[PDB]
Amino acid sequence: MREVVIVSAVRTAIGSFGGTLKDVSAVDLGAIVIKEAVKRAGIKPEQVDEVIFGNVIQAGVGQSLARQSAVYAGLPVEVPAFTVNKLCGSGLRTVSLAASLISNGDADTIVVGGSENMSASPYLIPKARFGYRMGEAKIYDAMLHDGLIDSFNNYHMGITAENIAEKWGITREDQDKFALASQQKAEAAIKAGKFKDEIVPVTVVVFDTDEDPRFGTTIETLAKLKPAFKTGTVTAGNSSGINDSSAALILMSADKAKELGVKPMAKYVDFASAGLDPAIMGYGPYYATKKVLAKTNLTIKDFDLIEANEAFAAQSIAVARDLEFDMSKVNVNGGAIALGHPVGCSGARILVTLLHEMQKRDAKKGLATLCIGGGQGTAVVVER
Amino acid sequence: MREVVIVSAVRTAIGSFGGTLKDVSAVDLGAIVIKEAVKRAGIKPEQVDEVIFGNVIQAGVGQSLARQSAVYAGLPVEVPAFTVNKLCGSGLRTVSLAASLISNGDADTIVVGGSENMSASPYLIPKARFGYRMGEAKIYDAMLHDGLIDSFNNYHMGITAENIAEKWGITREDQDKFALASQQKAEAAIKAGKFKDEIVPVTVVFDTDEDPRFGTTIETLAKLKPAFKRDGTGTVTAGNSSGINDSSAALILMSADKAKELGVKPMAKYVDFASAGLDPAIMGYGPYYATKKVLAKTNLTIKDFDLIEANEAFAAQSIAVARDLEFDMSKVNVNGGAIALGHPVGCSGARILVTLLHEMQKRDAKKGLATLCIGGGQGTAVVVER
Amino acid sequence: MREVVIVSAVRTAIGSFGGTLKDVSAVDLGAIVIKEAVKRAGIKPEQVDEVIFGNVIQAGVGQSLARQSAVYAGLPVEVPAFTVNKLCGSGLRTVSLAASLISNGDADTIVVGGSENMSASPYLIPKARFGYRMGEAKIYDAMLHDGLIDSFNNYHMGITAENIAEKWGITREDQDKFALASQQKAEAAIKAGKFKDEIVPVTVVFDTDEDPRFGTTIETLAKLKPAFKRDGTGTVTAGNSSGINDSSAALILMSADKAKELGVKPMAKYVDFASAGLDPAIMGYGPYYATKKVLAKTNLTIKDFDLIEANEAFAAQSIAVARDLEFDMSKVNVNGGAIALGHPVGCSGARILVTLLHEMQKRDAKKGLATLCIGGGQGTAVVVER
Amino acid sequence: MREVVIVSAVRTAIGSFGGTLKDVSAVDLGAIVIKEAVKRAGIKPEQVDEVIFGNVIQAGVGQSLARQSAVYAGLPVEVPAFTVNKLCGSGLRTVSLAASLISNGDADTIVVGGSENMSASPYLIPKARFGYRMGEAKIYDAMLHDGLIDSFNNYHMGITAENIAEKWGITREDQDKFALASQQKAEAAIKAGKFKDEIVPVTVVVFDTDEDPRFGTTIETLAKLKPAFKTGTVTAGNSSGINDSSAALILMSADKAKELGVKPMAKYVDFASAGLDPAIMGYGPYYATKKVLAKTNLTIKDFDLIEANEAFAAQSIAVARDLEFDMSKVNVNGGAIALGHPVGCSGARILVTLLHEMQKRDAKKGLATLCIGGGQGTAVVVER
Repeated sequence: MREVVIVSAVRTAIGSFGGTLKDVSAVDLGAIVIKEAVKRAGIKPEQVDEVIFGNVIQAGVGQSLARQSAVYAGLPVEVPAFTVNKLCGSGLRTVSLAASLISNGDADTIVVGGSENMSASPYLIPKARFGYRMGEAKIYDAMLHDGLIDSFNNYHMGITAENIAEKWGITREDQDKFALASQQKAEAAIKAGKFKDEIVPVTVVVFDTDEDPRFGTTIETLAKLKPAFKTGTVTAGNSSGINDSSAALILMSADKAKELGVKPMAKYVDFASAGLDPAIMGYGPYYATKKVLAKTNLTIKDFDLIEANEAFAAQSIAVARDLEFDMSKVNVNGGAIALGHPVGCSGARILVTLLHEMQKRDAKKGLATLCIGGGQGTAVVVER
Repeated sequence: MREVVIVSAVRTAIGSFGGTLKDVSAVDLGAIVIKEAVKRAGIKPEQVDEVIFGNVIQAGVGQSLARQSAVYAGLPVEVPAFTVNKLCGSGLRTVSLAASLISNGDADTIVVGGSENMSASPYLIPKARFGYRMGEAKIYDAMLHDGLIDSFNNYHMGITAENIAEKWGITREDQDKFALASQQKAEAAIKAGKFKDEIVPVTVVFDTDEDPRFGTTIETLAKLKPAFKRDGTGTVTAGNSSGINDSSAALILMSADKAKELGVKPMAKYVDFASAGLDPAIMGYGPYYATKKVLAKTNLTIKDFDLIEANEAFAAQSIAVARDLEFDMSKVNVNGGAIALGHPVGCSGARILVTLLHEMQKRDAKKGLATLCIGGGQGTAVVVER
Repeated sequence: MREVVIVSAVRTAIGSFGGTLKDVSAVDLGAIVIKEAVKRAGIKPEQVDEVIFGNVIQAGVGQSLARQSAVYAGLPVEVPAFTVNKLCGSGLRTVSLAASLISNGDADTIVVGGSENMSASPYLIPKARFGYRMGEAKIYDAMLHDGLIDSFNNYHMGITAENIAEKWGITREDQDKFALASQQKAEAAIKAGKFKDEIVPVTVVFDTDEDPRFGTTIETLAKLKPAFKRDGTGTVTAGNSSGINDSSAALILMSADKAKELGVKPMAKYVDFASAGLDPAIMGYGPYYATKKVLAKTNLTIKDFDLIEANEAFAAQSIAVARDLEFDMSKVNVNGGAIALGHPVGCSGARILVTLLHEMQKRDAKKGLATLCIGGGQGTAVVVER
Repeated sequence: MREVVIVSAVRTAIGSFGGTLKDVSAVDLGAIVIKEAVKRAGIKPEQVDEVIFGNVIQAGVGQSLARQSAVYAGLPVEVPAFTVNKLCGSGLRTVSLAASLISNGDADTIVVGGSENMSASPYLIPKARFGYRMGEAKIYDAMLHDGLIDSFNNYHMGITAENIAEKWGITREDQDKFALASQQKAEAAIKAGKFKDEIVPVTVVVFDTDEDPRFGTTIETLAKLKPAFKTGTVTAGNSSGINDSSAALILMSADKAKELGVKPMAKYVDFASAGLDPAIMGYGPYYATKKVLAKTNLTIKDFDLIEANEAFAAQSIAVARDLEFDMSKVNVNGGAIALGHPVGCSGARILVTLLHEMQKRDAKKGLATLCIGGGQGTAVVVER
């Protein structure tokens, strides 16, 4: 093995569904963050060995996004690239993969991250090729069909949250209280400038501020909302949204960062992925996190900051209780309920957020983890 | 770093465009080969640590194919999985990635491969969400738009074959002759039983590659019309291109340590890989750069390979590559290649490796190369050794 | 008021669903029959004063079919035209309308008829304009949505046939026996050359009705499964319903005065018409009301007709009608009906009239009735006389 | 022959494209005006003998609109109905047809008119049935494909106006001056309440006022606009719009109006239709009007009011010059440039407008005429 470091990390502000980044392609969002990450690391484009990038709703983006974003970022055509799809886990799995390839000597410098434009995703017509012959037929929303709908059970991932709420005893009030605190933390962090260092502006009008948060959210406001997916408890107010954004990081061997005089943001320690019953996919962080702790001989007390993606309050609460998070150190600047869940990006997005806040607080150790549609979880530990 | 071995390798026969596997989903084809791969390895399902699988035209297959296929194959829900898209390279990149992960200690046993159902791929309506407002618009073929059309130049990958025929001076006749040999070798290989070991039956009982055109003659090929250009300048035809096809393939890589512990007799040792980028406009030449690079990593030359699988996307790109890497053509695609057999994009990279390993065993061959060009301007390669 | 005569009558043979005319547009089929109708009348094109033509599934045919067909048929651009949509009734309503116009002095010579290409009809995307925003949606078959599904009940017109089989107590066996006779008579009529005079060839050389199922037996019909209900309650099948079909038909009506002036020998005199509405849920019974009404206008009874064409949309509705109007069945659909020949919706009403006039001439018959049921809950009828 | 009278006439306000009537089906608009026309004539529903109704973009309205609108209007199911498609001429051709049927003794009472919702029209996928096999394909806008595009020449009807502008020497300035006067007349008529008697409200918010007119239009505003269809001169400012609306009238034999004590609004005199070269379809009113004058032994001087549909300024100007209209008596309350052109309705719409203004002015004779896509024109003369 060899030591791996993270040398730069950047993200766009997160667009709302049908919002300010609705007409900026996933490809273009990826290009902006790849270019900017290279700039921030102070290396040459030619120094990148590979690009590994998340993208989940691939329908209609054209050939393999990673390759497109790399070239339009201005990396040489000589740089090879591939696209990862681990659903919600995509952006964060690019990180661990890269660290493994560098550790094993297969590369020195890899650009990682993820891009998703859920707004711009198309509809699908399954039998346009050989025809329907007779009778009405269904067109599908690619973002749901290839993303947010569990393919095994053919229900929304919202139902997986209700399953967890039921099975873990998580009340509507608890869910809404969790949501409120995400909105509160997010509004305070935005106005306090916490995200200024990590965000690259996009000109569409200069878009530089996360727009999904609902400032002034109250417990009463949340309480009014109707369950969105079914007896229900999971609403659009206590669930992440549908969003458009990208994020990029650069991993390097400690060897090559030294040679080039590149100052690392943090050390990559390790990762873990786990599968579990699709019907409770939201609990996957439990298994992932446990595994990475057994690999690293660590404990939850050893983390100064935790980014745990907030797909749904119900799943986040279940995770937090069973890993026994200290919630003072979780998602300190807000989480996905407020900020958004651009599926193929989020995993990298939360790592970008973690790293910059780790710097501001001079934290030692850090955990990023999130649930994955179809029944998975993945986690990464960093240290400074 | 640790040694990595290949313990099993299996594929479906390759369906034609709108042919016998047109209604078996990419997901189901993947399950079949993942299932059989595990069975052939003599391993329990719970032994698998991860599934890394290729799938290029992902429109309408549902959530990430790798996880769906792994679960429908009977692998425990505890096994994590993800889907790789390096276009035509996908299936072979799953192999090199898994090797790096096992070598780095991040796993002991990984299922890899790829599945593509090009026939079942949908059309797309880009502005159905917020509306077209007024006037005509276009719906797109997912297989072309997300696969076989170069997204930088917005022309078909067949034009890249044309760009290469122009710059390397590869005539229509040279292309047709390469295509005839590919058809001849596939016919003899099929009739000689060469594919019987590696193919797993699919009851729709489909067990024979159906895209080959038995009795192909040079005159046959000369009658066909340029498929991508017309206007006089064309040389690439349906007869000297790979087809559009539906198939899956799977392999199991394992640390040498874990193999020995379990008493699994490996098929072969994984040696190394390389990937390279180049000008998208001549993407077909990617094997050259990828092969030169893996050769340098392994300290081998082309003479060292008993058997070579170089994927036949287009005769025009395969000829440029063979010339510039100075292949001994008697050792290349000995059982026929994609012109004859087909090019199920996300599967092919794994497919050619299963074909290579089986021929290597038949021949007691010592060293093997699998390489292929990649839409967008890339190439990847893997060396194996027995 | 003035006398109106029919001077020419012609149809294409009837194409099957996805059959030989599937790629000849409704517009082109209309041009063919309008062309030949004029030629058969021995009239110059410039003699035509108006074209009134039927077309039901208008989605994607372009601007108003009547005008397109009239111009492509070589009629002067000066000839005005419009398209009638009374669903299944359309082609026959063009006839009665033109008669009223000529009788009222608003024209001397009118081309009438209908054209339907059901095979070539498109699908619809209702919210493509302003967008679906989120989630699954439906695309609709134009032929069902704008034709064969009752828009008030949103069930298929086949259910209306089921409603009638229930209320009139018409068994599956009665339906199958009516269907067998229709298949028998069409086979004999075709082989006897009965359709040779009225049919105009279309080179795609299509000149023979292709929907009939020669050698139909009662056992054949009994094997088929209910097409519209299932759940046990079904009796209406593909074998005892009309099909989905593609064809055109045209006729030329003229004042008796203008006919004599020009020396045009008429085929027949137009007598009168009636149209009626009823409960959409039993739309198939519309002929009863329409026929009772035209009988009252003309002071005739059913016994007075030598020949009857009652369109066979569904055996179930045709049996109810025949019973309640007390038809002499030996005089009905003597050359077979729509179960055998097909139901190209916007054409059929004209089609059955061309078939009637030709048989009337063969038989030197004196009086004739053409009637058919209409989706939405209507019926229309026309009496003619030689 | 027998005398025919018009006993009632009514229309909805005309919706803008994507405007207030975008989600009120053509069927429903037809039902509102049929019901209201019956009410205004003071007859029973059972007294209607037949419904003949215009509808041009039929794609996706379901089975034959005339029949649907009749039943949902509350006319007995016993009433027979059929739908006419003479493109732009549809609504007015229903009138003449009906008068012929009544004159000939085939009916006593016919409801006529037209309904078009252009907004709600769908897109078309030609080969969904037997499939596209491979490669991109086109979806079509039904309103253009089955309506506003000349099927012979495969160009917009806008090009037919440019053809006329070129061939008749009609300048951009002349076109824009014509447009301005339509807007001016329309704004004045609306604010003056001229349309209050003829409009039936629709609750969607009570919609009762034509919304397409652009109040405050200036010659300078028009002059700024860019040609819309090609050297060009025809803009969206000097062309009718795309619109949603319905209109209904009731024709009766003089015999039956007498029997029932129904007070007629006017006498139907006669009509004419004409075909001409599709490429100059806008000039069809010339031929139509000439023919109806030869039938009625009348002259343009004999009309106290003229409604000449304003498809395009260029065609309207050409028509007006060659028939030598006195433009003081044409479209006195504004025309389609301001008000809109709901294709299947317009022909009936202009007759509704004509009749009510004929009443207000106590005019004796009246002409309604309009051009028809695909190369036609149609005209009707009424008298009080």
